[PDB]
Amino acid sequence: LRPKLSEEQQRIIAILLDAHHKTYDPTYSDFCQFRPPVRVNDGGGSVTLELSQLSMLPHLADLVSYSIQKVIGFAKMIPGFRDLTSEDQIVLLKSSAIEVIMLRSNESFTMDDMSWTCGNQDYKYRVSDVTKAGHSLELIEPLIKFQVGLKKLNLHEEEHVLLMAICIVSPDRPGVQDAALIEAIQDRLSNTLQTYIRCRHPPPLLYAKMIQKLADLRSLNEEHSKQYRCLSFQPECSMKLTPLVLEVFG
Ligand SMILES: C=C1/C(=C\C=C2/CCC[C@]3(C)[C@@H]([C@H](C)CCCC(C)(C)O)CC[C@@H]23)C[C@@H](O)C[C@@H]1O
Repeated sequence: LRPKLSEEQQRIIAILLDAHHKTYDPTYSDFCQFRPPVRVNDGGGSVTLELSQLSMLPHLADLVSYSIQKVIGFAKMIPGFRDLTSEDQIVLLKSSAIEVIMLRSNESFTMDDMSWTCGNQDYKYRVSDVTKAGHSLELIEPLIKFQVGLKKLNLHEEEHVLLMAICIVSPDRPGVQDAALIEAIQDRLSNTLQTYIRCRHPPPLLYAKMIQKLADLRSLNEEHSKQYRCLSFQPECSMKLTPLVLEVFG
């Protein structure tokens, strides 16, 4: 059976599309306001050199900080999110922040050359740029594989926004108080996504493949946390980050 989308489900999708359009600028016009990207010579991928310079960290920290602000705005518009206690809201935002950033970045990712292209060459991010920010291949390679796999699903924008919303409103995040309420909110979003796929997604499993990407994100979250810890050990590193980044990942 392929039941039609209820009026409420249609409304939820409309609200989420609007939220995304207001919080994700496809022209990347604000990027010139971030601290400039600096790319030192490191063809050898020297960990020692990368840590001593962290040349790309200020720019990426600013990009991520900016993105967390946009994610906060997006989350506030998810139907039901405001009904949660502020304590639960913050817990969900802090624990999903890096995951939603990885998801939303798929919009700028291109399989032409496996990079995140955000306008001019100055804002094109490749694997080598991430290593210049202090991260290792243990995170980057799996990150790229994730991007390609998500790209191949060819999600409708409707599916893309629902997935980011479901990622944020997850009842199994450590620290949540009212798991039952959170689960109710997520179920409403999940049922909307499942109904949309059966009804609006033409042939040629997609729902299952999407749920699996959420599990993949948990692993990337874990690895990023481990690497952020190592990064924080570097003297003078805090100055290369931002107060928001320090709080969310610290
Ligand atoms: C941000 C956005 C973009 C790209 C995401 C990328 C490319 C560069 C490296 C990033 C920022 C990854 C880094 C592993 C995260 C490092 C962060 C830190 C230095 C604090 O540990 C995660 C997602 C990656 C651009 C645009 O799509 C908006 C989006 O919102």
